[PDB]
Amino acid sequence: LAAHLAQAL
Repeated sequence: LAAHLAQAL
């Protein structure tokens, strides 16, 4: 999940 959010940055 973290990567699916972190992609914003």
